[PDB]
Amino acid sequence: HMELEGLTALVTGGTSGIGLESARLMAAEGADVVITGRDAQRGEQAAADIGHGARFVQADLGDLDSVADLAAQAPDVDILVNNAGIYPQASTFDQDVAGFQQLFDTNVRGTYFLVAAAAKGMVARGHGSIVNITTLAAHKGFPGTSVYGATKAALESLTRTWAAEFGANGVRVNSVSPGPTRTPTTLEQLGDFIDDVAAGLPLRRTAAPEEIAQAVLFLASPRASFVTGSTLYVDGGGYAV
Amino acid sequence: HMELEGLTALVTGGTSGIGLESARLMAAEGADVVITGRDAQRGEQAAADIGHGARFVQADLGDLDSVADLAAQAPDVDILVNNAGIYPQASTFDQDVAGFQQLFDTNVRGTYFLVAAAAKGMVARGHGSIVNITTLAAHKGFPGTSVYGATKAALESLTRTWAAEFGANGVRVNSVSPGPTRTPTTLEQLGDFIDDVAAGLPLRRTAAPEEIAQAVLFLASPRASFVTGSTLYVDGGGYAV
Amino acid sequence: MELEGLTALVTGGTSGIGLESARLMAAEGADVVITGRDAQRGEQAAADIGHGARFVQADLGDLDSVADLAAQAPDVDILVNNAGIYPQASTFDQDVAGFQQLFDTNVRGTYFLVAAAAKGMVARGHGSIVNITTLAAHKGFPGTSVYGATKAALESLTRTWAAEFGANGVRVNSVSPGPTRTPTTLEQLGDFIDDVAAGLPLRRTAAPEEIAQAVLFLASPRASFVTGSTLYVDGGGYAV
Amino acid sequence: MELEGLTALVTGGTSGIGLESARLMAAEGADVVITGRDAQRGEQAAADIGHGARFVQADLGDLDSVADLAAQAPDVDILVNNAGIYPQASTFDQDVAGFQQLFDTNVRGTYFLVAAAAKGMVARGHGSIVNITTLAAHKGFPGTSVYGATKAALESLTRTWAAEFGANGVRVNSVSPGPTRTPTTLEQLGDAAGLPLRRTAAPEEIAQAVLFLASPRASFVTGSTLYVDGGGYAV
Ligand SMILES: NC(=O)c1ccc[n+]([C@@H]2O[C@H](COP(=O)([O-])OP(=O)(O)OC[C@H]3O[C@@H](n4cnc5c(N)ncnc54)[C@H](OP(=O)(O)O)[C@@H]3O)[C@@H](O)[C@H]2O)c1
Ligand SMILES: NC(=O)c1ccc[n+]([C@@H]2O[C@H](COP(=O)([O-])OP(=O)(O)OC[C@H]3O[C@@H](n4cnc5c(N)ncnc54)[C@H](OP(=O)(O)O)[C@@H]3O)[C@@H](O)[C@H]2O)c1
Ligand SMILES: NC(=O)c1ccc[n+]([C@@H]2O[C@H](COP(=O)([O-])OP(=O)(O)OC[C@H]3O[C@@H](n4cnc5c(N)ncnc54)[C@H](OP(=O)(O)O)[C@@H]3O)[C@@H](O)[C@H]2O)c1
Ligand SMILES: NC(=O)c1ccc[n+]([C@@H]2O[C@H](COP(=O)([O-])OP(=O)(O)OC[C@H]3O[C@@H](n4cnc5c(N)ncnc54)[C@H](OP(=O)(O)O)[C@@H]3O)[C@@H](O)[C@H]2O)c1
Repeated sequence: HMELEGLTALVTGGTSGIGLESARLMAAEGADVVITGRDAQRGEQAAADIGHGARFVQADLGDLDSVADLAAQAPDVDILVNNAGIYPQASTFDQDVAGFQQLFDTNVRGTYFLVAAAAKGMVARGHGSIVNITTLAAHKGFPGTSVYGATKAALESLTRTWAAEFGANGVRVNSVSPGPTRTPTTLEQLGDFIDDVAAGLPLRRTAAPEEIAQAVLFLASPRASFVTGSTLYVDGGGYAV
Repeated sequence: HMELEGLTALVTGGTSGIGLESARLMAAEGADVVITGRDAQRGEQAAADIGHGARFVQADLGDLDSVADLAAQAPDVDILVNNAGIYPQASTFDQDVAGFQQLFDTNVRGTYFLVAAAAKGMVARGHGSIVNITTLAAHKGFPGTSVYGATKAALESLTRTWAAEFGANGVRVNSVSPGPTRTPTTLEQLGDFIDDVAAGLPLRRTAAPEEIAQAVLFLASPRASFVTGSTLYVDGGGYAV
Repeated sequence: MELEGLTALVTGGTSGIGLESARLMAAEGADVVITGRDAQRGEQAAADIGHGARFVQADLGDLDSVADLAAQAPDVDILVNNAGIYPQASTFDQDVAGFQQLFDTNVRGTYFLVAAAAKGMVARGHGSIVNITTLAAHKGFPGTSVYGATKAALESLTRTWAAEFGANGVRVNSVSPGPTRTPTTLEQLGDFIDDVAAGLPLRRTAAPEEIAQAVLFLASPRASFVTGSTLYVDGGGYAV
Repeated sequence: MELEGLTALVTGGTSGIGLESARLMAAEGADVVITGRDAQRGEQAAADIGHGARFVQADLGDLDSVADLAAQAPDVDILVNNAGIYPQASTFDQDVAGFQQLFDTNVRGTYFLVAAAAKGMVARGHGSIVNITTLAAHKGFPGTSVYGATKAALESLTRTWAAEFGANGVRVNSVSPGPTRTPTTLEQLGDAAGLPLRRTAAPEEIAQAVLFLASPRASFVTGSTLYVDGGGYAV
């Protein structure tokens, strides 16, 4: 239980759901974990549940000054899990401009400029692993998810460009594309949606967040030392059908 | 013999390059063609050279008020070609915030809300065809194209979602993903870049803009009556290698 | 007449998607050769098409027949690899003999016909090769395991051939169709294509003429910069 | 401890990627059965692996040998379809006999081994199948036409099998490796530079991907391709 000993791991949106479980797995493997989120009360609680010296830093990925402060507060990261993200739904005809801009500001812009800062240090040191959390709706057309799927699709392309830009200096970049997963947000907002998506999956069920974190752990760890530029689908068969 | 006789088409960025050749092919096929651009002088010259009653409407895809006024001036369209776009290059470490936001405003946001307006009439009438121009860098990792490829990969996802949302009402949606093409902008800005990309293509050459336009015409026309939600790669084999 | 002066060979050109592809190309001025196993159906198909289209009898599952076909039509500019069978069975039900027949017909016959015909294209410096695949080679449909695999092998062959022949100007592409109303899909698989169509954004099956239009495009000079790619003609099947 | 109580069958487990995959699983508590044609290397590989691992001789090109193999291990929880060959020749140079052997070995033998082993997995309601493919099945590399076609067929089978068996809890996935320093590859290549990582892989690096997909860690991963190729597919 020491495969990540000596590595610092930053997990955006790591105070709930898939981010919480990914930070838990990496702390248990000996990494020094930093998690971020907006709600300070819930972030400090999440860092205690995780234990192993995990610490919380408040940051809003939608504000670029906050992103730059986060990068300043963790200038030595070996594992970056870009997990923070929102996914409100609306048909194209119902979608508003302000919601469009917040989705791109949060899901794309904040992750882009955090990577620009953190990867520079990884490239200097000659080692690092970056994992971007995407979505099945970025690979198939589900009505109501045009904007959300478009943000994660841009992340899929960034995974490829970044892997080619940083690979010469030993830095790996990959995506984890999850299917419908039971998290507090999906339970509150999209309770029937995830169940409807699940009826069309081969495994015919939704995922526990731990099952998604297991794929994040693999790609972050040195077990995936030859894995870069790729997408790891964790969707119970959704992309296959 | 004019297969598009009776239809109205709107080509964004149709005053030079791939867009101008797509408009010329459609106007020759008997469609009533509207072309848009930012510079009014070169717009009127383009409309004049195209002939066949083609008209110009000035619009800036980056300004949403301008996009709204464009939708008003061309309300009922049967063919929409989303071709307008920009592609400046920079490494992820050199990329600036202003340039990031302009690339997404022009390539993604403007097309999104033009479609939201144009597709409403296509759905009500029960027929229509939308063609989105993407890029090879959205499917393979090219250093220096992180943002640009990310904007076009968002558009690839929108093609899938939109085809699922508008399909029941007869509206088709597809992408054309071009390889390196000789245009006014690539010959003045990316002269050595396109030949470098051409060297690793199975066809070992760059394309004329008309060669890209033939794919756009096919997808816009009743010949492609069963084609929707897909990408047509016109790239000399780049995606295959 | 876009295809004037060009010779086109269509395997399985006596019925269904192949028949309509040959009809389109003949109407474009091409000298079309259609092939099939049944001599009566072939002669009737050539008359139905017109335009000097001629029939040549061959069995793609027999390599001697394949070699005999390439000898009767040595100089082809357009080759449409359309002949194929698609019987359905779950993996637990699938028999050995049907497995071998599916690969013999759908893969081996096309491979060595391409090896023969593409030699002349490469030496002449031009040509277009269109391989007919299937949606089941891209998504998992129960009961189509062997069929999808043969067409997936064909998809990969498109990429390898595009790279090997592209230096000499020869293009290679795949057409991946959705459920199409041919006499075979109506006799057998009658309700399967309906179930598939209900899950497509267009919510319908295709007429064979609609698949043929994609074959015509990739085969013609209009697609001069298109090689190594898959053109999906499936009502949105791949996107959902 | 993670694979304790499970039985894993690795075809081509006496060398290269297969040997390292079977090694990782045995060291995780699985009862490992490896298979190959050569009996002397097979018994050595079984002793090399240790942990009670055993060797069963079989030729994937002979369906009677494949049937005998399945009957000697009817209770497999993990199946790694790793045996394969990859000779090269341009399309114009490819011979009929070599074409048929490539499909007989890489596709037919795997297909009917799966048809037997998946029955027990479906009955029990759990199991994991891992098919080893190749980058050449997704990109066009001159000289790999037949080899890549056989692996592309496996890629499609992964999806169909995921749909057919997933209705009863059985997962099926592909592992697509890049260039790897196995004994066959070192002899065939003699004297990679286009990959983002700019190096070839050690066999153990491919085996780690096999292990993850085979283990309960990947409990929600099915029908997918895991690319372990130094960035080849992305470029
Ligand atoms: N079904 C699924 O759950 C599913 C499926 C596919 C993909 N995904 C992807 O998986 C990722 C995580 O999913 P999830 O269900 O675990 O989400 P979640 O439970 O709602 O948690 C999201 C995390 O992101 C943080 N966050 C949200 N907006 C932020 C902002 N503007 N700045 C900084 N942090 C912000 C939240 O912290 P605060 O509450 O303090 O703001 C929270 O810690 C997302 O990117 C999602 O797109 C999820
Ligand atoms: N090698 C290639 O050329 C290549 C390869 C792959 C993909 N593509 C894609 O193909 C499309 C066209 O490429 P191209 O080379 O033909 O471009 P181009 O020659 O430079 O022409 C661009 C057109 O878009 C218009 N435009 C630019 N910015 C605009 C804005 N903010 N608002 C409204 N109109 C705007 C321009 O009008 P004004 O001149 O008046 O500003 C012009 O008519 C682009 O979307 C590009 O991403 C090109
Ligand atoms: N729904 C669909 O129809 C659909 C969907 C996706 C893909 N496809 C693919 O599209 C292609 C054509 O489909 P289709 O429905 O139009 O087929 P079809 O109507 O049943 O006709 C098949 C053609 O192939 C010939 N053929 C069959 N076996 C042959 C052999 N061993 N050697 C030589 N010729 C042979 C037949 O002629 P003879 O009978 O006289 O031998 C016939 O001309 C097939 O490759 C199929 O896999 C079809
Ligand atoms: N660079 C790479 O090495 C590379 C790259 C991409 C994909 N792959 C894939 O990875 C897999 C393993 O690669 P590898 O380099 O480790 O191969 P390898 O070292 O040559 O070992 C192949 C194994 O398959 C067995 N085998 C061969 N033919 C057989 C047959 N007819 N029946 C039964 N067993 C048979 C061999 O046993 P015997 O010696 O006793 O016959 C041996 O154990 C292959 O499927 C290959 O396609 C490899």
